[PDB]
Amino acid sequence: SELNEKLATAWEGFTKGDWQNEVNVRDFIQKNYTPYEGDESFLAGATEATTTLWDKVMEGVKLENRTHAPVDFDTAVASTITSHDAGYINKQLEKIVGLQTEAPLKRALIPFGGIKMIEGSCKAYNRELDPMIKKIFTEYRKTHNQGVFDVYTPDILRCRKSGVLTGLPDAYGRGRIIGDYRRVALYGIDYLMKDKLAQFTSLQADLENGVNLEQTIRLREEIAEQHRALGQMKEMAAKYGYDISGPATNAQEAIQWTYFGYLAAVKSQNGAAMSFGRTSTFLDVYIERDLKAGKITEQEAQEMVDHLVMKLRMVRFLRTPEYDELFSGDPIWATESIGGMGLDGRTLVTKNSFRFLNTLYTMGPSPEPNMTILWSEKLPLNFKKFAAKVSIDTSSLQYENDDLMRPDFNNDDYAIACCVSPMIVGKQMQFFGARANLAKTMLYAINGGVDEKLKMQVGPKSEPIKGDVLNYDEVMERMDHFMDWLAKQYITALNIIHYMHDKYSYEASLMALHDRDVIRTMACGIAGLSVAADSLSAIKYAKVKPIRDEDGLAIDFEIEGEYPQFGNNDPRVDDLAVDLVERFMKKIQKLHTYRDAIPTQSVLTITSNVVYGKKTGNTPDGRRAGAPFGPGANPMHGRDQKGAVASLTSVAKLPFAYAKDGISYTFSIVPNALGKDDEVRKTNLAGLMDGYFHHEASIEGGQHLNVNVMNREMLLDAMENPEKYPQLTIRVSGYAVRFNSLTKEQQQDVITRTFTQSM
Amino acid sequence: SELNEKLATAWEGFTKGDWQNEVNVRDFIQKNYTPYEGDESFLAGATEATTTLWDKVMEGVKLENRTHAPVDFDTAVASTITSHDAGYINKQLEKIVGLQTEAPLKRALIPFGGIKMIEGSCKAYNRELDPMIKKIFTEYRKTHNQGVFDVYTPDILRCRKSGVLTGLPDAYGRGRIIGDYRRVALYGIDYLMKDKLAQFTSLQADLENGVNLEQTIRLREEIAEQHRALGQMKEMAAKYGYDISGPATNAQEAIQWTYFGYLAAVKSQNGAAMSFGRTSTFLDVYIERDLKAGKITEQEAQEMVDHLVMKLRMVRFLRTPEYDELFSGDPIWATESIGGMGLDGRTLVTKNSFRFLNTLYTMGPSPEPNMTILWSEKLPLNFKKFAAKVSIDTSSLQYENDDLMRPDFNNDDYAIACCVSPMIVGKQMQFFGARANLAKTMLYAINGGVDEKLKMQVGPKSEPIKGDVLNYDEVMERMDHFMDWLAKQYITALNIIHYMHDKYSYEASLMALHDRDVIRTMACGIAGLSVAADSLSAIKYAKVKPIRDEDGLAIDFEIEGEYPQFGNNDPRVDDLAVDLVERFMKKIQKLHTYRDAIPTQSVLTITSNVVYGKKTGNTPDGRRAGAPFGPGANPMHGRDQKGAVASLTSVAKLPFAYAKDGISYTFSIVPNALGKDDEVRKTNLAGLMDGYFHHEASIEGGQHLNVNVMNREMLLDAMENPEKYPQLTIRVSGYAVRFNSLTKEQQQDVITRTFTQSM
Ligand SMILES: CC(C)(COP(=O)(O)OP(=O)(O)OC[C@H]1O[C@@H](n2cnc3c(N)ncnc32)[C@H](O)[C@@H]1OP(=O)(O)O)[C@@H](O)C(=O)NCCC(=O)NCCS
Ligand SMILES: CC(C)(COP(=O)(O)OP(=O)(O)OC[C@H]1O[C@@H](n2cnc3c(N)ncnc32)[C@H](O)[C@@H]1OP(=O)(O)O)[C@@H](O)C(=O)NCCC(=O)NCCS
Ligand SMILES: OC[C@H](O)[C@@H](O)CO
Ligand SMILES: OC[C@H](O)[C@@H](O)CO
Ligand SMILES: OC[C@H](O)[C@@H](O)CO
Ligand SMILES: OC[C@H](O)[C@@H](O)CO
Ligand SMILES: [Mg+2]
Ligand SMILES: [Mg+2]
Ligand code: NA
Ligand code: NA
Ligand code: NA
Ligand code: NA
Ligand code: NA
Ligand code: NA
Ligand code: NA
Ligand code: NA
Ligand code: NA
Ligand code: NA
Ligand code: NA
Ligand code: NA
Ligand code: NA
Ligand code: NA
Repeated sequence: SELNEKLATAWEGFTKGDWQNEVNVRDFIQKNYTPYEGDESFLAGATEATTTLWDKVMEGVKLENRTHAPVDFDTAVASTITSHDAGYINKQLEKIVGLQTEAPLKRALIPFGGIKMIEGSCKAYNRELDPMIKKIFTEYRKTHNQGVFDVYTPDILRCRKSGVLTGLPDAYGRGRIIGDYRRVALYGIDYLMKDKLAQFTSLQADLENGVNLEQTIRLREEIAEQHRALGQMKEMAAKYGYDISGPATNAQEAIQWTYFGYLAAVKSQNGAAMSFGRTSTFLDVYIERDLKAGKITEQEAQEMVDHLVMKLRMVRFLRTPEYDELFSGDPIWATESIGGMGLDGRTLVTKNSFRFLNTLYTMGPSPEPNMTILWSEKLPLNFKKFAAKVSIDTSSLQYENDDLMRPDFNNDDYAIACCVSPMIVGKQMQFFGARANLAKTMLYAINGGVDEKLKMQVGPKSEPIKGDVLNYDEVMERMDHFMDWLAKQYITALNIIHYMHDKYSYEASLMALHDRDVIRTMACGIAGLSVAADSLSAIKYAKVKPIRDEDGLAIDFEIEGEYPQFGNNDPRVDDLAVDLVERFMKKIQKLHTYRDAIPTQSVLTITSNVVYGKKTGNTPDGRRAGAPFGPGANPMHGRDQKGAVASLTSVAKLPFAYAKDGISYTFSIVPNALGKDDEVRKTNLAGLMDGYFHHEASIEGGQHLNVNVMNREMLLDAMENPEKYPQLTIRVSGYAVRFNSLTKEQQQDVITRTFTQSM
Repeated sequence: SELNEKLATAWEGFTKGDWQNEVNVRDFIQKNYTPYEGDESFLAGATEATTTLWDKVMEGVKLENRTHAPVDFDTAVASTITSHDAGYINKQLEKIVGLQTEAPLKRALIPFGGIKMIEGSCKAYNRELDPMIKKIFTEYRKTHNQGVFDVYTPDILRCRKSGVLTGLPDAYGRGRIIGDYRRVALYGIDYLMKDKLAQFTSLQADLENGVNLEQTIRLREEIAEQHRALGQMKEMAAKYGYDISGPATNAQEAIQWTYFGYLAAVKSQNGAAMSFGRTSTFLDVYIERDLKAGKITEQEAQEMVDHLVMKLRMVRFLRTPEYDELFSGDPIWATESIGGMGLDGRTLVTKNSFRFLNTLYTMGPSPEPNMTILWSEKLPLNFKKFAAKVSIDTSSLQYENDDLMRPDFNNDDYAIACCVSPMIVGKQMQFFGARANLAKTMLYAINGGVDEKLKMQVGPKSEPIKGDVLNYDEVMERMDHFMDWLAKQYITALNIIHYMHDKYSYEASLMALHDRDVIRTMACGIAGLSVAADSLSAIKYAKVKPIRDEDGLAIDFEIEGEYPQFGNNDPRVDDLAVDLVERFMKKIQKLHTYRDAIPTQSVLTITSNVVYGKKTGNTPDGRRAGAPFGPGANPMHGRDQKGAVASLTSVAKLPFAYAKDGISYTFSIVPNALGKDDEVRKTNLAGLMDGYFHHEASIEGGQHLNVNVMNREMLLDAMENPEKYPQLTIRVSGYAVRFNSLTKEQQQDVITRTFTQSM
């Protein structure tokens, strides 16, 4: 109720409002950002410092890719916000500083999540774990991983082993949390700590009055931990020579302060996805002020952005080989949401929207940060074309439907976590649930719950379907039965996981940058959607004959006649896919969840398409045992054969209404199919996306689109001569990877996917 | 469903029943023990080994008493069930083995409960804490103490500071848990582990079905921890050369196995009271079998009992000087419940009941174990007289009302935790709550919530009582108001404490020896009952004039006229005390509690009578500022002046019905007042207790009685010449202490208490 000297100086010239009296970043942005409708002509190139710095770091990246292992990692230090000393690439050149450990790309040990995983990584990468670390996290501090395995059921373990429910967050950080790092820059740490003490105190009455007693005690302790984490953030920044007690006073500080908030997160937690948020336009407010004051030049502004983004290209976590199979390409998902439109109709695109995209030119293509364009048919044409140009040149961007999500939330300050999962910044988070194998679940329906590979009873004992010809109605009725069972086992596993993650690895530093009460969804994913839909289609429109072994188990199938396949705008099969999405959503919706997190669904797989595919036998659609499923909501490899419009249309039909956690689609088109020359390609790509994302009362539109503009021949050359493509980046599931960071098996998945040859 | 070879051999000759098919220790006792109605004539004396062993240990005890500090303690090892190597007094002589650390009386560090307390002890006793221990329990493993202080309210902190609610379990183990250690001997560890896996599995349906989701996950993890603790118990015993996977096969093993169960508890938890249970009669089953088989002699049987009891005299915990003021005399409360009657009318007194009492002769008087006689008017006269004789000779026993408690529980296998708090063994526990200052609460009523010493607003702001003469009705109405406030702050503090103790120091090894579902009570204690009652009496029957300072604060009082004081069988004041007990019980009964633990109350103080007394100013009864309150439910020092029958009658009036956690009374009578000679004293003491404990439909009877038979002159001699009384033991609050273990201030409290001079 009285802004001190620190706030005064930092906020000079800013338009006043609620944001000055309470934590309200959206209000600050709305009252202060400058919409930009111009083009990319104002952009500056890289400075010598930026190039010197990145070229050096790329040598570490090349090492990671050729060895498929970390450059280095700790074996005796438990990482915390303050554990490591300041680390640099070259202190004399960096404009934005901060590394997870004391050296670039050196990975930390984050033991609160589990000790067995660390032991696994040490063994896999030939390093010796310090016995003290093992002792502490086995006998003194229990871990998330052990808490989960102490409470799991034999049933869940069988599902994990058989490949029907595998890769859940029981052995790595859950992630899917985006603290509002912008708060550090806007308010400074002290202001945020005072606000947290007020939130803590606001719970005293309920505590004393016995209102939701356990929930109140839990939340009060969580807020105390958040407050403590904020204090540690100041100590961390001080190691780098910065005092962040007060708000950032200029562009360099706003960028640095925001990054420090994120740095505390990645020093303390190892969530699968550690997304950055929606920061580019927020940061433009500070950049614009300094530019107009003549304090910095445009090239200096681009340099600060380059150094921040460079640090986001350097986030690393020690993972096991098992994790590497589920989440390939050394992903981080430092996702940044760019542009979009405000509820008031103004565009939220700023010059900084262009500066972030420009990092793909100043420092070349890179898979991280995961730059995500919030697309609207109303975006400035200049921006639509520049983003299209950047996709054509680098294949490093993804696009999501702002015309769909902004109205769904009635909010213009939501960001994307990981790949396609939206959340209002600082007010919402997801309880990550990885994804379930829907394709194997169908086989279980046909085989009475017996696994086709292990020949073990995994699902409930049921009568296997008899006959020489499968009947759609019968198969679907049994499938519906096993989806009920799948939903219950899935939610039960997630209930245990998130109870334990809250208990043993509560993300204090990230939650410290959220409101007191955060909305939580229980995000359930489904893998193999197109395999399941196409399998039902073959059964329904063709004659599928089961090939059984001496036990009556259907281990293969023979199909007589053609059948419609997902991705060709044929309602006969597309309707089946839509139905599966709706059906599973309704089943998880009926189950009780931990902390009453609202169940949501995503059609997303990351590399579980390969992992589940390896553990799944021959399916009714004709897919061979061991073969990968499509990534996310994609049609199966090479089955979408009618062109871009047709496949984009099939995918857009999937209902975001029943998959609020997101629907991932990876679209790859050859340059000449997209257009005859550069200008036409930009226009055509922007046009294709406007059509795909088109939204009106009666048309939902697609939700997400990864865009690769490349010739398959070029990838083949890269597979043979990796040294020639050190920064080659490709979109693969709702995020990007450097092509060279993948294993050969994962590259084979990618190269055999659909390369669209026509509109 | 099929007893293996191990059970067969161990249970040969035992009468069969449910106990062989499920964990049911009571059933085993009922079907196998031998009631003993004879006298003490069969008792054997100490062996040379016993005397050699105890004489050596007493040198360590003398050292503890003269230095008022530990003989030694760990500074770099975090204690767990398996952390320490085997330790001995003299391995060649011990028949029952096991020590907490590697050396007799060396105290451990049990950090899960809090690190600041350990730092405090290191500083107080001039030892240096290993920096690694401090680091681990500050940054990696959060402690119970820090969890509590992170969630406390400013109000609770003010109450702690002012002395109205101080000494609660926020800085030491809560205790008040008695695992059924007899289970280890009866079933062996493997059987108990299989039973725990079955309990764990029985919760799967509720987990999957979303029934009380969080409670189910919590309990499943607790059972997993219990199972793990049982496994560790086997490793611990193996360090001593014993395989306890199977049930005990003879008397020595039954005693050893039972003790190992208890040893795991005191190696892993530092609860204020770590009581032993109700084991003497259970152990007699094994002793009797070996005696009849000619396997052991009576002297060998007494020797095994002596060595077990000797180990119970050696339990130690590292405490802070602050703890020492609240719980004086280096207490452990290794309470053992002896005798009693069964629901079927048979006495549960056995020859072993006599052997346990005999340890006070074989190894002399000792404050631990805290031997507690479950008294019944129907006990064999031979036992009544021997117990009376033991009290006359050693003042080391306490007595509790079996005719009251057995029918209340409708159970004959309940034990006493700490001093006077009953629980059905293996089925019930208490959430310890220490005690509240009822006397200071009365001053707050008179002073508008302002503390009479700190001159700070602690209670809610209220109008201080005006006038030159206090009026009972007005004072009582305000007091009732502040008791409401006291109850709410008290229960709120305990709710936080037990939520945090369950989270950060769950007593796995003790809970592993309980049924799946344990009944929990929230035990609230009240200190200063007689001060409050006498204050109301003075106000009601005399003329009490407040002496106020320049602020209107009543800092002293002048009383004109006599008034009845508690402890003289005068209903005018005794009724006031009864009312206060009922009144507070009804107020705590209305509040929500953590885990729905049933609120109960005890009139018990331990040394809080001295601590609260030091922090309480002059009271209306005439007590001077800083003076100690009476211990437990005792009349104030020297106010009970009408003889034993009169004071015993006043105390017996206090309603156990509203104080189910117990009512403590410390009775000290001079030898010649008790009787002219030994035989008459025994008869008279037994007679006094029969009268005090007399129970019928319309008469509840007293609940507890500490009995000291000594001349005050002897204590004065001991205060001057401590070297002359190395084993002198005295009952002081519901437990005993070696007189020399007390500080001078605590000795002054004891010596100025009432020494009854007549019947
Ligand atoms: C440090 C804290 C306890 C307040 O300290 P304070 O102003 O010095 O409080 P008090 O004056 O009441 O003293 C605390 C007492 O508890 C004792 N104590 C025991 N364990 C303790 C612990 N873990 N932390 C702090 N004090 C502790 C102190 O030594 C002191 O004893 P004393 O009165 O004999 O000297 C602070 O954690 C607090 O206010 N906690 C309440 C909950 C809270 O604010 N949580 C953070 C919300 S964002
Ligand atoms: C050890 C335990 C997991 C079962 O082990 P198991 O019979 O070998 O189980 P599975 O065959 O399903 O294998 C467990 C899998 O989880 C992995 N794992 C990851 N973290 C683990 C952890 N903390 N503990 C055990 N396994 C772990 C194992 O490496 C293995 O992976 P894999 O299939 O690729 O080899 C046991 O803790 C258990 O049954 N837990 C369920 C709950 C329970 O019984 N609690 C105790 C009740 S008293
Ligand atoms: O630890 C690095 C991973 O093993 C590699 O797959 C990253 O591309
Ligand atoms: O060894 C028992 C501990 O509680 C372990 O389970 C966690 O540290
Ligand atoms: O640590 C020992 C205690 O300080 C002493 O009071 C015991 O009598
Ligand atoms: O170890 C417990 C601490 O509070 C930790 O969570 C932050 O430093
Ligand atoms: Mg295993
Ligand atoms: Mg303090
Ligand atoms: Na390079
Ligand atoms: Na940290
Ligand atoms: Na809770
Ligand atoms: Na942490
Ligand atoms: Na729901
Ligand atoms: Na749609
Ligand atoms: Na088009
Ligand atoms: Na001695
Ligand atoms: Na232990
Ligand atoms: Na719970
Ligand atoms: Na423990
Ligand atoms: Na109640
Ligand atoms: Na009574
Ligand atoms: Na008598």
